[PDB]
Amino acid sequence: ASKRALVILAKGAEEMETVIPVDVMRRAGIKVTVAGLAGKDPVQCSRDVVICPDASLEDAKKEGPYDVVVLPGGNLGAQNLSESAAVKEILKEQENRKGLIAAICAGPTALLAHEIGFGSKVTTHPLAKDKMMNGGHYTYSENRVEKDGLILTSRGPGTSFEFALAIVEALNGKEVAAQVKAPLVLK
Amino acid sequence: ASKRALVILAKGAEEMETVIPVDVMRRAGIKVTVAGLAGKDPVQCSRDVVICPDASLEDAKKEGPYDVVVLPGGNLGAQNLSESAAVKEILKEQENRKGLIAAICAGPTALLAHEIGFGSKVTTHPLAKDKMMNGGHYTYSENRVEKDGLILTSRGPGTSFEFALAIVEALNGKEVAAQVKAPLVLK
Ligand SMILES: *[C@@]1(=O)C(=O)[N]C2=[C][C]=C(F)[C]=C21
Ligand SMILES: *[C@@]1(=O)C(=O)[N]C2=[C][C]=C(F)[C]=C21
Ligand SMILES: [Cl-]
Ligand SMILES: [Cl-]
Repeated sequence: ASKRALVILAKGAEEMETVIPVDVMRRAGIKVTVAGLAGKDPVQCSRDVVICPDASLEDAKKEGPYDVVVLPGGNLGAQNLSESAAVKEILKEQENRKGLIAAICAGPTALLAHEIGFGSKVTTHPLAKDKMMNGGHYTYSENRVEKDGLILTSRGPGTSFEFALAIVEALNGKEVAAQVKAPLVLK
Repeated sequence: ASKRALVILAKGAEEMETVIPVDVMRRAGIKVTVAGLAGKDPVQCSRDVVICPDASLEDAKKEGPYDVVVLPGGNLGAQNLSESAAVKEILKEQENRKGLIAAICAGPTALLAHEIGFGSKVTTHPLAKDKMMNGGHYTYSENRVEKDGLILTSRGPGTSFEFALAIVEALNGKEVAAQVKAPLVLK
């Protein structure tokens, strides 16, 4: 059976961090749902790219659970994710069922806000480190991608391919990730 | 005065190759217009990401000329660009005025279709090489980014940051490109 990914898309999301994982996971045969935090309407990303979500988060949640829940970064996107009671519920449920949670750039700060995965080794964008580390509830890493069990984090737009391929490897295995990677012309 | 970029967005465009240059150029202070080939309506990219263009191409052309015209790849996107008389007119005008033209992945095959920049050194996605080289009207390169004068080409999703940063360097200089690059966490 095909794996299923939920990508939570908030106003101010970093569009590169949103699109690269969506595209790469689709390349891997994953069924991806781009879910609008605010509802069904188009979303103005951080650099003004406008993306039309597949569904509202409200609707997508009804089709859960998912093999991965993906949180893009962007400071303002991550803040909106961190402030959301709906996101809290989704992540809590995912963690409780031992499902993968993947977050990039400022995205991992929503894990802090929602008390997810405390004790995990994590990375973030360098500028989000102090926020993520407030309280010392995680151990910090400078690895471009960090996978500690079912908490998978990464650093920025420039680590988005690596992040996406790590998700693919976690869900579909090393060989599928390598097959997906080759046509992309990555260094 | 701020530089201005026209990004031509067709059905079947590769969304990563569209979003990465838009975002990165905006980070560089470039005024970017995401112009819908087909009109003003949202565009279904190659991996089903839906992007809402800033304007129709018809409308954006009225606000020309631009310091760069950018052609994303995606096989089907590039085919739509190659078949467009409106694209032909834009590229011909750009070339005639010694304005930069930038194309990635299968995107450079639209330069062939529209007889642009013959004699230039170019690259493409490896799978688009034979198409681009039909007639021997260009010289082929395996460089991740190739800039031959005012024709700037690149290879794939995984070269999109390098492509975008080369555009930024061409328009705004080396120091701006380096400043834009650092926060991205590129390898
Ligand atoms: C990232 O997307 C984010 O969440 N925070 C941040 C800062 C700088 C940057 F270049 C990207 C990002
Ligand atoms: C690219 O975006 C395109 O235009 N052609 C092609 C083939 C394979 C790939 F992975 C990307 C692209
Ligand atoms: Cl941001
Ligand atoms: Cl394609």
